[PDB]
Amino acid sequence: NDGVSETLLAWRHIDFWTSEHNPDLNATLSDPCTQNDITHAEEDLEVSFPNPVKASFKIHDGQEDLESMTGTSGLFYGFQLMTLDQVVAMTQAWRNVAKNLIPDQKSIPPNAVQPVYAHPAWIPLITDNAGNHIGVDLAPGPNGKYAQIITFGRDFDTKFVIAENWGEFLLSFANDLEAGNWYLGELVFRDKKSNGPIQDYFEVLKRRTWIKYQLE
Amino acid sequence: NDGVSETLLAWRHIDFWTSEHNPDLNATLSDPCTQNDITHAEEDLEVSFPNPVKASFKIHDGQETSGLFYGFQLMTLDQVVAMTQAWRNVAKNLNKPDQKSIPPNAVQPVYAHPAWIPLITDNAGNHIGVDLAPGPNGKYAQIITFGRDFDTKFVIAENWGEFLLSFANDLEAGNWYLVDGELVFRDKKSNGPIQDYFEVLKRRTWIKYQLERPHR
Repeated sequence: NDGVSETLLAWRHIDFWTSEHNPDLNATLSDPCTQNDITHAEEDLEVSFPNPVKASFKIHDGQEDLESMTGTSGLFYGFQLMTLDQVVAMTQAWRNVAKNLIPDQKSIPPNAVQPVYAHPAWIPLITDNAGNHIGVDLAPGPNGKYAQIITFGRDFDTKFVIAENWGEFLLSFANDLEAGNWYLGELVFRDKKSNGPIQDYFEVLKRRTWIKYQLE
Repeated sequence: NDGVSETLLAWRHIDFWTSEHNPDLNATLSDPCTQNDITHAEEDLEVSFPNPVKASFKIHDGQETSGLFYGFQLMTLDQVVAMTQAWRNVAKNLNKPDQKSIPPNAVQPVYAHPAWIPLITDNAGNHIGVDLAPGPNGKYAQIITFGRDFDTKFVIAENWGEFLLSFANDLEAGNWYLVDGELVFRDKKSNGPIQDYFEVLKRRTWIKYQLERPHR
């Protein structure tokens, strides 16, 4: 019960959705990582990927738009799914930061995520290419869960748990797409049923995390 | 490089030492765990034991007890499972005195964490154990002190193997007194008095942190 099912189901919906509504974006989804790619990454980082994360990699090794010039277009409402290469390189980058070590580091829910700027076991899987990430937390706080999905990086003094595992994360993104929570071209988020304004996907995830903690 | 060698060598020294100098103590060292036992414990706790810890358990499933580690008892697998569950409930009660770490940021600054697996007890609420959720300047499966009188937590070894070996070296160095008797620690070379082994471990951690400080 790791979220492997959810990862596979999610990718089926996202593969279909992009092909129907945004072929240019579909085309950026890379071919599978092989087991060797993954094993080499696990040996470099001395880390064991959670099963739903490996499952996701064996469907797409991130996103890539070589012939573009305007920048790669992020799948998650502008934020880019990182290649395994980028994952390895960025994790190492963050480890350096962690060795080298302003404001108060906090967590929502409280005590779910370590109250620190950088941790070696925070594996970035998505980037805004501006220092911020979604990824997987392999060293939770005392009221967190192993391999929970968190926001972290340069503008996340407060870290948010946005999903129990990578599978649930992928699935909730796919549900946003199927509900029509988007506009376009480049993909952005809007709440369709409320006729809401365009919103940054991080702000959406943060509001949802805050709501869900409060009533629970 | 996990510390398995060290745990096997350590148990050889401790098995032979107790049979020579305290047979009553030797007699308390239980038979090996079986792999199923460990597998069931892992399933119960949803945790993967480090290799040197599993190796230790496949030599002695704890103690039947006057405590092996200068009065502190090696826990049976069942005691490990039950005590981890106990600390886990405490951690749930606390999501409804300043916690610190030496070295700083090596151990999460909290009273209780689900991923702190106790392996030794003073039978008074304190433990040595393995930390499967280190702070940012900690190491996975580092060995820590924690418990009711450990507002400050100490990293006392890199892995369970190195911990067992440093205990075996204390024995071989003659750093012991018997009060048949009960085993307590004294520094032989200094002709010092009897000391609580935890005060010794803490002191050693503090010394080693200070001497390594200069290097960057």
